[PDB]
Amino acid sequence: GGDARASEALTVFTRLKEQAVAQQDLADDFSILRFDRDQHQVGWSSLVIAKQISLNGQPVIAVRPLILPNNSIELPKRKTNIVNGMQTDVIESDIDVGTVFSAQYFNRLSTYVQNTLGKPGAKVVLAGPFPIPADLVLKDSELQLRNLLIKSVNACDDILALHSGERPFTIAGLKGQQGETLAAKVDIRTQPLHDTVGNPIRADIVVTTQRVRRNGQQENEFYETDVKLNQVAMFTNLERTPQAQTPAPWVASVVITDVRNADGIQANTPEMYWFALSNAFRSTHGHAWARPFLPMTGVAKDMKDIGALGWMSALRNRIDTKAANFDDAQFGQLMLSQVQPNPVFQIDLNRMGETAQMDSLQLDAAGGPNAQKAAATIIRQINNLGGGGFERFFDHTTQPILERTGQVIDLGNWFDGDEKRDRRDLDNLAALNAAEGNENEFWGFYGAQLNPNLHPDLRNRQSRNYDRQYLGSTVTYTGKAERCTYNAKFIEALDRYLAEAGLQITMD
Amino acid sequence: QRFMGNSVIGNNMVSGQAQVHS
Amino acid sequence: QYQTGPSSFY
Amino acid sequence: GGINSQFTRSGNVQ
Amino acid sequence: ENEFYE
Repeated sequence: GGDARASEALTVFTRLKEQAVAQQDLADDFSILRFDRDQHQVGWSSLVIAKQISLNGQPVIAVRPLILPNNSIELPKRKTNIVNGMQTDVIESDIDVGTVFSAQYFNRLSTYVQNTLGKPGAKVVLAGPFPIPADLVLKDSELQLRNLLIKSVNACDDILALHSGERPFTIAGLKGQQGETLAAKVDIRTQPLHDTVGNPIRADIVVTTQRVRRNGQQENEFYETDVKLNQVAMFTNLERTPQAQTPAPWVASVVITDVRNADGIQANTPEMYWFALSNAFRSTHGHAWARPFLPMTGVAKDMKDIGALGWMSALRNRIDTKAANFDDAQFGQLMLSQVQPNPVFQIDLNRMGETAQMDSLQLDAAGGPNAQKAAATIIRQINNLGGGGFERFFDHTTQPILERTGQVIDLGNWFDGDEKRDRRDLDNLAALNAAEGNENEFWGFYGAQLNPNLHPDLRNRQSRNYDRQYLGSTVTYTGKAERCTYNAKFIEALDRYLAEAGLQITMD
Repeated sequence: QRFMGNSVIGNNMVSGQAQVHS
Repeated sequence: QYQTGPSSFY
Repeated sequence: GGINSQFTRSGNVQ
Repeated sequence: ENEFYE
């Protein structure tokens, strides 16, 4: 009766911290502690990185817990009952990392930290949990652990500085007064992006913001000084409106997966999040959201084929791409005749990701007991970013900011033949391609996602069965995420407010 | 009861076009 | 439902 | 560039 | 109390 994935991790982290301090990379001002599950009676053991300062004589402690799930032990499952006619049955669900980190868990962690550090009445502030995925060998993953430790220290410094109170980041200071301009570059990708711990993330459209400083006969050709600010990963999905059979049958919804800053920038502040998120709306400058749909020349993975859209069209068969006659001449005609011109913007909020502190805030703003406070905080932050007077473009009193669609998305990875990929590659188009002519199977798959009648546990069961049926037997789930839809007017108001606030971005 | 589609996705759609200096 | 978690803002 | 010097969070990266 | 622990 013992746990062996905590002591080894603690030893590795202590050695890494010693090495980093030796190389003059960090400062010996933080502590690393172990949260054993055996002597605290908690679901999962965790590692906490605590850094403390003093504010007006009151000690303040910032903590960044790291959950350590283990595959050698099984947590008890959750039972639910549903009724069908005269018979009742029991469904056995599964428990994720997110449900483990509850209020009681954080309370016990804070009490333990306060007792350990010698300060019983010290204030404790969270900095954002980040679980360490299982099936990861700690012996040969030193680089990821080092980067994660550095990022955790940076996050603790960020939250401490935010609590202390510093100058907000504003776009008025981005002028540079040196005759430079900001340019935004769009990009279409096919290989998934990677997290700080190697977790793949699906990313088809990437929007970045750079600084263009070409003044004159500039020297240092082919050399750039970290001219990059933001990066947003987006991918498009198709949704079908319930109309019986001039409006196009399908409507395109764009999902935002990851928002992050440049690698060089070591600071993360709330006003940077909105500035980075404002780049999402710029993807509609030249219908760039439709670029991944066009066929590529030479290869055909047959997973993202757009010809499947003809399965439910007036003609039963599928439209055949990869043909000599087919080109961009009638690809536009197809998109005009079967896709709505305007897209929809959605975000996949995750309470355990790197940007947990904003995903939780947006989830609270979407709906709950803390609905007014979150909206007021968001409005205050947006006012702080770029001067003020946001009331002229938006009115949070009588206008929702974020809306919850009641959809839960699993987070996992499946090992393709070549390399590990992301579980979110399976979408409506992928399912339509998988089920060639069987309309009933596609309708069942679509209902397994957003059926309001079905219990969420049953929908999750059907979604887990479909993934095994289509993708393969190598699927490995890692977490949970929730999908939300932004207000249509909010995005436009934010974009117009930033544009009027002296921000000028040029591109193709 | 059988699913038929999303009757609420069509309410939120961007009407304007991205504003860039170009 | 609408389960919530700790928030540093409030 | 100047952003890092304006905030100066402890812990060098890259 | 002590949920998720046996």
